[PDB]
Amino acid sequence: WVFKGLAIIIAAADATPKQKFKHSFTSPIFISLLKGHKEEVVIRNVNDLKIVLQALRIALDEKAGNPAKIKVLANALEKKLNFPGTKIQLKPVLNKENEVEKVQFILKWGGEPTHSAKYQATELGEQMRQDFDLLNKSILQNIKIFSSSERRVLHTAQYWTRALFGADELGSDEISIRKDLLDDSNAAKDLMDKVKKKLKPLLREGKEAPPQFAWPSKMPEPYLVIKRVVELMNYHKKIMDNNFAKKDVNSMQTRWCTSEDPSLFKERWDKLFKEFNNAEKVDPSKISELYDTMKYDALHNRQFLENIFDPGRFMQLRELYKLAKVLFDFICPKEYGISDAEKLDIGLLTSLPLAKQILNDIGDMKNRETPACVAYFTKESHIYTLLNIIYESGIPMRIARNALPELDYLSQITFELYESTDASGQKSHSIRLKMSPGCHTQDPLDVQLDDRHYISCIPKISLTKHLDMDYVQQKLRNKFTR
Ligand SMILES: O=P(O)(O)O[C@@H]1[C@@H](OP(=O)(O)O)[C@H](OP(=O)(O)OP(=O)(O)O)[C@@H](OP(=O)(O)O)[C@H](OP(=O)(O)OP(=O)(O)O)[C@@H]1OP(=O)(O)O
Ligand SMILES: NCCC[C@H](N)C(=O)O
Ligand SMILES: [Zn+2]
Repeated sequence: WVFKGLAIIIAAADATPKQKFKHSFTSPIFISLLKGHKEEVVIRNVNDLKIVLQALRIALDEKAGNPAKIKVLANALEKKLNFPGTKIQLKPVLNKENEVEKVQFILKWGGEPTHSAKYQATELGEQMRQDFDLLNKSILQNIKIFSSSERRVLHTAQYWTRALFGADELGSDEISIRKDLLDDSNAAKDLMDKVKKKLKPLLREGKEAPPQFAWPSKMPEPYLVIKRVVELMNYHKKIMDNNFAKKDVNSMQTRWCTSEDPSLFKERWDKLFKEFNNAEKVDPSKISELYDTMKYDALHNRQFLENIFDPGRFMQLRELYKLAKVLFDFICPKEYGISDAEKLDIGLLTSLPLAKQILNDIGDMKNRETPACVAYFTKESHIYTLLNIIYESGIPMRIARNALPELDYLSQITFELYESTDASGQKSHSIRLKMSPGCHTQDPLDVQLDDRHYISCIPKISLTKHLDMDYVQQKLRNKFTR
């Protein structure tokens, strides 16, 4: 076998925690924000956000909704609309006459690439440049690059491209944005809500029997884990307030940087403490937010994390990190489906266009005369969903899904093509699928980092051996029907 092509899907590099407030309103002033649209509307322009802020202040005075919940939205928008990455999503709910009866107001902020992202992307670009210059130098001449429109994703694509070609500047003709392929799609959101509601009793209610729900034996039931996290969160809230109120906070870390100062720290945790103070109220969506900030602070605000939660790897803190990782490893992946059928549909509804694109590119690479590579830089969601398509296709795998490592920043899915032009002109092809969990550490509270705050990438692990190409395409294309 000899290498012919590579189709590699790459997730975004290190980024700031993603946070969101979501509330639904039916009052006309909130419906008018859609401006007649009956599909999801995204607002990013800062001036449009200032207009919405004014609308929220009107809504508050008019009591066009829960005033307390409108206040938090308005105050959060006012503070964050001047920060890159802040956007508003308006999801209309249509009645039986295709009339908007309700709109979901989602305020999102964060998710920006950190200063560390460039190291992870550059590391990957240099390693792959090395790899290609040892397999076939001609591969560098046939690179095709796609990217999501999300800022953290394109940031990753740009530094990877610079490292791969060894270049400073870069033209817009080299990276092609494909929103249809690599951005999130609300196509599966109708079915992901069915899943989200099925998870709430598991985490809140004292006893709810799950069918086909992976969970480690050494851990108690999920609702107990939630109750202990709430206890740990309420515990750390009191420590943090006591330390802010009493001690000099500006001396709890010898060096502060952009996005790494105690005021932003308190803002993030104040939100999470509010959302993790009642086990019977915990939203499964907020487990990922809790774990994302915990990764961020242990990675970018390590010293302050120690000192502001010091009562006087702290044991109550290590316990909190360990329990949060369990919830993120066995609850968050199942927002993309609990049962195999759910993981399959949701996986298809989300990433079918990308999946077809990969197979077609793989199909083209067989027929080429020159070796090539196609890199897809994608939002986090497509990696989860695409792996589910791989397993639920019936393709023989080398490792089971439950055994797969936790997906982290810059995790990759790889489709390696090898051609068999031997046996006369008869040309056969084998495809081997590999993945990497990205830049991950299993001991975030114990690793010692320098000013780069940079986690190295984990080498790839093989999901399959060399499989007949025509076989691997049929098993995938058989599931595209439903
Ligand atoms: O208006 P919505 O229906 O679009 O959104 C509501 C819905 O959220 P979700 O569907 O998961 O997105 C409720 O979930 P759910 O399980 O009851 O599902 P259903 O209500 O049957 O649809 C949720 O109640 P819970 O999960 O805590 O029990 C409620 O939270 P909270 O603020 O405490 O308000 P109240 O519960 O005190 O009224 C939400 O109100 P918003 O603030 O407007 O978002
Ligand atoms: N129509 C459902 C898929 C469309 C996708 N949410 C998009 O706007 O790209
Ligand atoms: Zn940092």
